Amino acid sequence: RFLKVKNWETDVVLTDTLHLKSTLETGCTEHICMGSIMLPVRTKDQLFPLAKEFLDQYYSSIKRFGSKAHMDRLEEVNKEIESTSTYQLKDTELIYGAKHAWRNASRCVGRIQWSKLQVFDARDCTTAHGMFNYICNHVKYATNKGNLRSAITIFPQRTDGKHDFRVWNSQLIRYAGYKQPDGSTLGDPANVQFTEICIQQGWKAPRGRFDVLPLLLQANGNDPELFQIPPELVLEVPIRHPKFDWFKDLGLKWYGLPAVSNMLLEIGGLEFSACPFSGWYMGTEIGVRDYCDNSRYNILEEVAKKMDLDMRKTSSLWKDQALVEINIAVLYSFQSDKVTIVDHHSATESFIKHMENEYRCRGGCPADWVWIVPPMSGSITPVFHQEMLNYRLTPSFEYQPDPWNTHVWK
Amino acid sequence: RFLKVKNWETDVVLTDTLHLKSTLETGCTEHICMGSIMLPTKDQLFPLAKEFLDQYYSSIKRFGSKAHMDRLEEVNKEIESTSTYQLKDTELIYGAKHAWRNASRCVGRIQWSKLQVFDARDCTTAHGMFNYICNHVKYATNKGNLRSAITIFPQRTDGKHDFRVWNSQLIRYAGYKQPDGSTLGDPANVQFTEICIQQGWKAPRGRFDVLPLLLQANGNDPELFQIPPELVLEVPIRHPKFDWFKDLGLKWYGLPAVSNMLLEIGGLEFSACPFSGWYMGTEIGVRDYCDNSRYNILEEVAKKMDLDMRKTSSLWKDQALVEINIAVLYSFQSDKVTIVDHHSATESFIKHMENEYRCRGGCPADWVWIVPPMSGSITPVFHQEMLNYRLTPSFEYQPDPWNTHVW
Ligand code: HEM
Ligand code: HEM
Ligand SMILES: C[C@H](O)[C@H](O)[C@H]1CNc2nc(N)[nH]c(=O)c2N1
Ligand SMILES: C[C@H](O)[C@H](O)[C@H]1CNc2nc(N)[nH]c(=O)c2N1
Ligand SMILES: O=[N+]([O-])c1cccc2c(Br)n[nH]c12
Ligand SMILES: O=[N+]([O-])c1cccc2c(Br)n[nH]c12
Ligand SMILES: [Zn+2]
Repeated sequence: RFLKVKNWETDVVLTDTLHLKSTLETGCTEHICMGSIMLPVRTKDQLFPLAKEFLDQYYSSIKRFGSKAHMDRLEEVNKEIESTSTYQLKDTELIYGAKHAWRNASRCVGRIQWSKLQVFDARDCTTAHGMFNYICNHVKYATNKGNLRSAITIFPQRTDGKHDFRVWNSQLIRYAGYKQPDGSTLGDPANVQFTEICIQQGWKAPRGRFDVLPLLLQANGNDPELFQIPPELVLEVPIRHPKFDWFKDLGLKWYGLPAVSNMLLEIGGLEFSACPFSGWYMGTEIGVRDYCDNSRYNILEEVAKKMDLDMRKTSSLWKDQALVEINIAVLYSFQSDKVTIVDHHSATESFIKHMENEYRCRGGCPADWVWIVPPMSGSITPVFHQEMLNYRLTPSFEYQPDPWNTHVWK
Repeated sequence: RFLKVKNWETDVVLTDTLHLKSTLETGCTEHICMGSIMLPTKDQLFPLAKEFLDQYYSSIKRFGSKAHMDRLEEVNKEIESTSTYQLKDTELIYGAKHAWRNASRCVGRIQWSKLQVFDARDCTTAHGMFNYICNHVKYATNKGNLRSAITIFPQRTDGKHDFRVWNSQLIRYAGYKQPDGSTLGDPANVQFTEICIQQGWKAPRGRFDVLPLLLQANGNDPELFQIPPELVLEVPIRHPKFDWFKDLGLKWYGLPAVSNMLLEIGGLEFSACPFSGWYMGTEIGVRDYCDNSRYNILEEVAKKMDLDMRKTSSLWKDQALVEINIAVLYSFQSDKVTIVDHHSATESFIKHMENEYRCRGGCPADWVWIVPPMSGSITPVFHQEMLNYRLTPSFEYQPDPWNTHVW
């Protein structure tokens, strides 16, 4: 089989063979497409085959397929699984898997960087405090004074699912949200539920607008614990506008390190419930989503009022106009403070390049158009005119239930 | 089974039961999503007809009745005899209105029922088609107060007597390749602009030249016609704050009329069914004017605004885009021609969805196409989860006539 993909702006066509290896479901039938849907304890019998294909790929990548190191490893694993039920990965395998989980992330436009990832082996960690130390080093190394570096910390893999390691925060660094009795919201509405759990666990919230949330870390299945990330480790950028001198008076600022922490990393059947991972922001995620989604800091009205725009009738595009300035500002502020960041034009052009290379490299590049195209100026970026095939490959990063909806408290 | 759809901006969850009645395939599989891919007999005809007639009667509260059953037999026998059949007027109107209703890629379906249907089934010639099309263009333009419309020429018979409108739209600008290697006018039509030339049309080699209609009837060779200029409502694009805009010398037409699609109703295929409504601002502002392969005016527009085009991070393309789309919506309103912006259009669609889910059990929607090509996440339709599936009656793509005609 072969599947064709065309770019309606360069007439450039590509052939995908990689999709043949995709096993998992996508949520789509031959009769229904759920492409725009958000979210459409493994037995011994299930584990080995998964371990096998993984180790087969690993070895193939290092050009040692069928070798002696290859077979002995398969025999070693098969045996270990039979007696211990599970199995531990070698460092080189963990490193290989992590990079590939990233490489297979169909919703990630910054994948050109997949190969350059710093993997921290946190499998010897045993307590929440231990996790705090590990996280702190991840944040420090990754931030690098503004010159960001990719990185991921991998904590202990799941055993019986009763002893999971989990990072309760969705991102290692994030602002608190507090619902006021008057119905309004202070801070980031997206984090209100979590902000609550934190206060209910002992966090003394400053009750401000940009309060860096505390980490709630869960080790070996025990109750989660609170910790405050060293302020001197949390790099932040105050947002001002290049020409709008009233912008600085909006009181806005954002953190520099985006590090998702609620996903699950699957490598060769093994599940890693806690695997925080960071890279570096694309302007629009802060500029259009965090600042402008109606359900976030929703700053359009106030940025428009001060821009003195005709907010009488939407056909004036006061919202579109304000959005560009706001994004102008997020990018300008980061550049001025020498903190890594990429704009949607650069990131998307690079992605097309990475994408093409990946077709002539491994016969495909699973991509989710809905998530790849930016939340603004979509059609003036190259990814918009790009056809994409979306399929699941392992290793992978998956969503998982929020830890508070399942955890059995002691 | 039973699928639910959530809006992540309002948390509203709707339940879809309509997809169960899905016929054609989507191109996807459990193994691969093709969401972003632009395009993935007597025994055959009667079942298709029955399904349609069934829906029709169910819609008029006469499901099963004698009328229902009678007509069902009438058609059955007709197909048995004439190897095909003809739709009563009421079924045609319903069929067309419902093909629109089922257009998963159209954001303006909230207007689905308010569609004027012109029955051009008795047409026999290209001149006849011009007369029909002309009346269609004048009725829908209505001096700027646009009205939705569709004209349906004779349905297919043996496939060698196909009625077709070679233009992709009843009204579009010509595109010409210049000595240089560049392109004058609209690149999207360069080819067709050539076929019109190879056929006789005297191309004025201008930036915005209104192409001629190339009409085909009963499988014959296509003929050329010039839509009465008095019937082609155009708008010069000026900016509400940049008096230098006019100097860009831009103008677009007011009537969006897709004409290269094929309408299927109850098994029957109407290969010539031009339909029109009114423009959503972004279609012209961002796609027609800014798309790299179209007019690609961004570089010049930026200049004139005197902004740093040295680094992409200045968002000068973004900057220009907004102003260019301001100018489009601005001009249309000032000349009192109907037009809708991406903000109102999408808000309207959401409501339409809320109605369709309770009044029909769902609404087939293609996210990739519904989300406007600018300010996507600030329009409500961005956070709206969608379910795409194909339903008939429907509008489908079909091969360009020049790539399949026997002259
Ligand atoms: C180098 C900087 C990087 C950039 C600029 C980049 C950019 C992005 C963006 C814009 C998204 C969509 C964000 C959203 O709307 O929520 C995304 C998604 C994602 N990225 Fe990256 N990324 C980078 C690094 C990483 C790293 C290091 C990994 C993993 C090791 C990764 C894995 C993913 C995953 C799994 C998602 C989807 C998350 C979800 O399903 O919600 N990205 N990335
Ligand atoms: C009344 C105003 C209407 C508005 C504002 C509207 C708007 C839209 C938009 C924005 C698209 C995507 C355009 C593109 O990117 O090419 C579209 C596509 C479409 N619309 Fe509408 N529409 C309207 C009326 C109609 C009518 C009257 C019909 C049919 C009776 C219709 C049938 C369709 C179809 C089939 C498509 C998809 C065609 C394709 O795949 O290229 N629309 N519409
Ligand atoms: C409903 C729809 O799936 C949802 O709004 C998606 C669309 N595309 C997205 N794309 C990115 N990058 N991030 C998001 O959160 C979303 N949300
Ligand atoms: C490749 C991709 O399918 C293609 O660029 C689509 C995306 N969404 C679109 N949406 C609309 N409304 N119109 C288009 O022409 C497209 N092009
Ligand atoms: O840049 N982003 O917009 C963005 C969003 C979500 C996750 C990440 C990571 Br990990 N790096 N950058 C990201
Ligand atoms: O508004 N649009 O962008 C648009 C595009 C393509 C076709 C139509 C029709 Br018919 N009405 N509006 C349309
Ligand atoms: Zn799909």
